[PDB]
Amino acid sequence: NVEFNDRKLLYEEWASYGVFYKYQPIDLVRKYFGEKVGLYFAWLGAYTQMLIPASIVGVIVFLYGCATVDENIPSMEMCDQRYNITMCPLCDKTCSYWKMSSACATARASHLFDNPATVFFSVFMALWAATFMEHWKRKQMRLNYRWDLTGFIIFMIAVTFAIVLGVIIYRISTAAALAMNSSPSVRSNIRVTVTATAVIINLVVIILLDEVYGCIARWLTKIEVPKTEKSFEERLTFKAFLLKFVNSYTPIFYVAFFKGRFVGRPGDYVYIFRSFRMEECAPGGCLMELCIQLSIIMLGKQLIQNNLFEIGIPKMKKFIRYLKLRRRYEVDFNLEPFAGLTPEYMEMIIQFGFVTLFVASFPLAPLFALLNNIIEIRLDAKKFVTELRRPVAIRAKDIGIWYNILRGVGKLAVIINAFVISFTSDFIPRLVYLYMYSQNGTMHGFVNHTLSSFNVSDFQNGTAPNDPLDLKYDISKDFWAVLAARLAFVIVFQNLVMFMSDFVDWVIPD
Amino acid sequence: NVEFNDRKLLYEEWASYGVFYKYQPIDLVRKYFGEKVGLYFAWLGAYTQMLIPASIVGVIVFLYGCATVDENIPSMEMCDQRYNITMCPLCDKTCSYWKMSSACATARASHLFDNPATVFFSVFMALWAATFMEHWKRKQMRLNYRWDLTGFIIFMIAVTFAIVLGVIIYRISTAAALAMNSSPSVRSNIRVTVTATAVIINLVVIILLDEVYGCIARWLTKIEVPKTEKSFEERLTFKAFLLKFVNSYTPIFYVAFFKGRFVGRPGDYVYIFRSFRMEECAPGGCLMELCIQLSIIMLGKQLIQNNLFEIGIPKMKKFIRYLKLRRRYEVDFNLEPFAGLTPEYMEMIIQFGFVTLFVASFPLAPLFALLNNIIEIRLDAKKFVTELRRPVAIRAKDIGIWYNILRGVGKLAVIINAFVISFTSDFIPRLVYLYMYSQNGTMHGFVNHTLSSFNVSDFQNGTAPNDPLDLKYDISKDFWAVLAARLAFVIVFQNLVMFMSDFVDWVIPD
Ligand SMILES: [Ca+2]
Ligand SMILES: [Ca+2]
Ligand SMILES: [Ca+2]
Ligand SMILES: [Ca+2]
Repeated sequence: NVEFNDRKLLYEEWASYGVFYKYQPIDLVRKYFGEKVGLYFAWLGAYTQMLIPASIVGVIVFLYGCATVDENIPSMEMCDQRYNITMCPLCDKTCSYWKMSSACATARASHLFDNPATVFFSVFMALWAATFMEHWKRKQMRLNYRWDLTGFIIFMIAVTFAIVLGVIIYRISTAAALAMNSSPSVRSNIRVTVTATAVIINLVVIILLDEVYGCIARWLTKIEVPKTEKSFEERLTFKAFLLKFVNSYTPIFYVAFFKGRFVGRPGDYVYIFRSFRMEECAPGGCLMELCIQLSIIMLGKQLIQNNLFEIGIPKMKKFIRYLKLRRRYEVDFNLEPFAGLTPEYMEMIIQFGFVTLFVASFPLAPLFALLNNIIEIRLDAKKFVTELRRPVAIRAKDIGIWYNILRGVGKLAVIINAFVISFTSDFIPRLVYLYMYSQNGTMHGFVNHTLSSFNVSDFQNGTAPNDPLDLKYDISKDFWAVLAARLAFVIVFQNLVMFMSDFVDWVIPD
Repeated sequence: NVEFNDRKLLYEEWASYGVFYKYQPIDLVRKYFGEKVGLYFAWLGAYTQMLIPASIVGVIVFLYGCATVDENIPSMEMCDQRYNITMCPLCDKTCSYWKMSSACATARASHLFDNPATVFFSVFMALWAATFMEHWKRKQMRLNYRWDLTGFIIFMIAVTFAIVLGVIIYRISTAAALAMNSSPSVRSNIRVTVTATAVIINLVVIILLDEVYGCIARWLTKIEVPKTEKSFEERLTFKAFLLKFVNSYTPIFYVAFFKGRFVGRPGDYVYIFRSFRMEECAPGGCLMELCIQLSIIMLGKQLIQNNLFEIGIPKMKKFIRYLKLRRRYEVDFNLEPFAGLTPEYMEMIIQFGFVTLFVASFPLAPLFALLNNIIEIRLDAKKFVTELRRPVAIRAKDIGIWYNILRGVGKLAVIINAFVISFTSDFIPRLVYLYMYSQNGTMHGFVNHTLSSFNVSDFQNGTAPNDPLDLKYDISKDFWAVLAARLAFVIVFQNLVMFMSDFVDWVIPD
């Protein structure tokens, strides 16, 4: 019914602004596009429906930490005046009050969720991800039943990856190049949109850099010469992912663990509380999650930015054919062949890496990924009727070639956030005990404000340099206190979660 | 050929003291006993052949640490005079020289292997175990090919386990009951055979306690009423193991981590170096591995002690029938039906738990398990011809019901020893750095003898109480130094090994 299959997909697949408002059609795609193309959406369909429960919990989190501080303002004023020492050696009557508590307005949306909301939420995602991956494993068996009733050389890349890990250099350059663009020496508007430049300065850059590799790995496999032609994508995707994986997440890891650390600068409290970009960004504090929130914020939303290119790039090629034009398959000769399925999943799993891996930075991470998918489903299936004049109807099944690859990213989901979730909200649940050991417990966690902050910082240059207090040398050893505690979490976390996650694919897959 | 099948198994299966001296027969059992009974031995066959390479490495270890100290005596005299302070506050002119270095003769076979030999060897076993489990996974496919060419309610147990974990109490009782038996207040002969009493006092006890559960879980499943009759053993074995698992390994965990720790006793160096069983076992030191070596030593060898009961218990029932006797299947009416396959594997996996789980205490652990198997194979198959007059010839395949269960124990193999391998040989590889930081490295690890030992002990009551030195309160914080390091190992270990082990079932199973 091409008068219908078009229009039924023309008309039951052009919601294109939000939901269809009716349902989600699957089986009919299985008749028109075959098995493979349809089995994409049936995955992309399940990927959305599972975000909803976890997405909503995000809004339940923001409402938590906000309303956990919106009503009795518990950790605002005590938190709005812990930074007000942060520039004391910097004041010295000269440049005294510039940004001492400037972190406060920036400290809120971080310092609002950490212990109860973030440290919780990751445990649901990892438990969720196993729920998801276990769910799809079975739901794939369902549609597998319907069709099953109706089925009648290597070291060269190792140098290439090390090439990619030099991309950290590339982020640093334009990060150093924020000065030549606007140079905002302010607190209200200069903090945000200063880094957001180099982000958008850079986050554009990876985009053009992305399809570079697609011509790279495509030929870089040809040196391998895979015997079975069908297994070419295996050596293709498996190469194509790892490239694009570390191509994308790498800046975040630089802004996740490495940026704050690795800070060697002598000179004590006389010499520390000023030496920071020549005192024009934040003499008080960094609050790296803000940089970590933001840079994911774009990447969560830049999946919409580049999204229009998915419709814009193909229609833009019409300018080429139309230009040659003035300067039933008859008209069908003037549209690109499909040749594009792995980019379809590939857009998703680079999205899936954000939902699960970096999930203790901001809990709303599922939510932005849910907004795109409603567009992502509606854009793509649009692109199959609107564009892609030649469906192959390959009519294979069994998406497992990705099922490991998506599942593997689930396997990373526990270590990474574990360090994220450990090294940012674990001064507090043990700093109850150094200071408030006598009669000050969980109702007295608002006591370590000036005490824990009386020193240089909280990080590696936070506890070591305390010698001129009383006399690095004789005092950097309380550093060993927490750095066991940070560690002690992970050995508690990944073991439980990897076991708790072991529940889900233990009774549910059967 | 019953005139041959008997005699061929009568004669090619009564080596019964050592090897057959010829070969190992498998396929013929597959003809006589069928598929199931034979597929046991084909497992038990592979379980031995894989111990040999790992067994030998054990002897290569003892030879290592011994000959690493047998020739230049490196860590004997320096180690024979670290304990010679251990009773200094205990001497005080009254009861001075009793057992100050008594640990020395006991310290040798422990303090001989630790850093290079033990910390190595576990990495091979875990890598070995995955090699084994990966090997059998494929070798099972081999014999699977031959036969495949020729195939033409729950919370109640949770209370029961908690009942079992009270068995730690049971070990403590007769452990307290060593005084009423001989009471050896000596160092040469009193140290060993004092604990060995309560071991043999207890290690007998679990034996009679074992088959108690077999009547327990057998009925305790009947309340479940499994629908499929064949899946009864599943709810049977899976219950039967976990009971017998924690029934056996539990004393070791008490003597592994919990015994040394949990020691709260105030009074400083004036009050510490004596208060130990009223000063009659070892005022110097514990060296818990000795207790840990010994109690495994019996259990490695008690698989031979109870072994003769496997032949002794059945023939002992002949005293009952013969007594009624004087006080071709004709004579066949007077022998017990088989009804015993799960105990067959069950003897093994309780053995396998010792090879892999507790493998950093003494590396020879595979070796004692290899001596039994040559007897275990020859005893059992003897028991099928000699006894068990009624073979069923069930003629199923596919041992996977245990393949998880044996593999699961492999999964525990990495955490447990990791703490064993961490909390016993990791003062040393970082105690190079507190004391010998200037010009004393790996060639100067013999410098921390008196220094690291100058304090109370090395354990939790080893570093905290140092206040009367200079002034628990002000000094228990170097405790945080190593206790990060102990932790830092595990988060390094189980991740690598679980990945390194991930290699083996990644190219080899295919
Ligand atoms: Ca996108
Ligand atoms: Ca797309
Ligand atoms: Ca035995
Ligand atoms: Ca036996």
